[PDB]
Amino acid sequence: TYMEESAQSAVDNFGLGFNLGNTLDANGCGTGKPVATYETFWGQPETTQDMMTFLMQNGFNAVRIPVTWYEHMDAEGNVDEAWMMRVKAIVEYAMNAGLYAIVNVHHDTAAGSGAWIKADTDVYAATKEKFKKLWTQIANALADYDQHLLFEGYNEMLDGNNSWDEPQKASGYEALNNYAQDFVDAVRATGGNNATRNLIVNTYAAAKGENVLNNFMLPTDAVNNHLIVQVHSYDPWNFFNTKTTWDSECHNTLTEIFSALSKKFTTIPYIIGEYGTHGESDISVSKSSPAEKIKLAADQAADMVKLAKDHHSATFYWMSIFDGSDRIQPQWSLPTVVEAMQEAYN
Ligand SMILES: [Cl-]
Ligand SMILES: [Cl-]
Repeated sequence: TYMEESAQSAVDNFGLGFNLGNTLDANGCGTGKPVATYETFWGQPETTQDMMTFLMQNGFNAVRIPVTWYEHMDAEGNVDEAWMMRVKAIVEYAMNAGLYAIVNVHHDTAAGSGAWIKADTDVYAATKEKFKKLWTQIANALADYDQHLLFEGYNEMLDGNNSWDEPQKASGYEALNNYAQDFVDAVRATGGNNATRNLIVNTYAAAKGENVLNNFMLPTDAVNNHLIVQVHSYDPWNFFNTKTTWDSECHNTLTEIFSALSKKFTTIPYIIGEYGTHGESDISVSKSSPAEKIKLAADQAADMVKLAKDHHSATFYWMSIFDGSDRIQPQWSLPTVVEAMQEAYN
């Protein structure tokens, strides 16, 4: 049964969150392949119920399910039924486990080949109807899930030149703000639970610099208290490769981020939809990293979780804690990092 709740209530209920990354977001094998070929294309195992149950039973209350859609769409924007059903099945895994879950539109944005949703006004005009048709299908397919399911309009939207800090042309912000409005409109128009479902809109690049925040326009919504803003944080950039310990500079970098976000977003909750050690060339921690580097990961994660809790926000770990073959056991890949998070939250 759907029991409507405010966006802040949702965020406060997320607790510790996890990104099922490089899974349904994996892409590049082309169109018309078996569903499993996409899901395993970047080396992750096919997702199972036991994985979601493992998350809930081990101190997590929310999962973000990145999904990349373009190779599953025909020329008319119709989503292959088999793909939609697999997205539906993984959502249902999360629902059953009791988790909150977020479904998004992922590598349809940003710097990968095939990205088609861009902070560019020509691109917006050419793709807006396809974007609204995509969201209509997603909203209709996922309409009957309860308030534990949220939709996220788009991941890391960049301009045509893949600029990571801010768009080169200020007009790029118009495109982003218009897509955000279209996402909300398309979802709300389907009615039912989607009339009041909590929805998440992201900033340019999921960044949080001064210009990016100043030029973000929250969509107008016919109902109140049902929008969340999302940013990502791997700050200080490349620390995993340049820092020995999660030090004062690192900590001050994060406190300043939360202070900036709380100051900006006074009428809506925000979330840290991704964070982790991923830096230059996506180099990141693994369970074969030196003990000291694993401690660095643990310390970043403890800080992030506590600061987010203090700021009435919530966070989702990008991948590293529950990865590859460890998912099928299931077991943590990085239990010392998870332990640092659980004890920071508690
Ligand atoms: Cl590619
Ligand atoms: Cl990334």
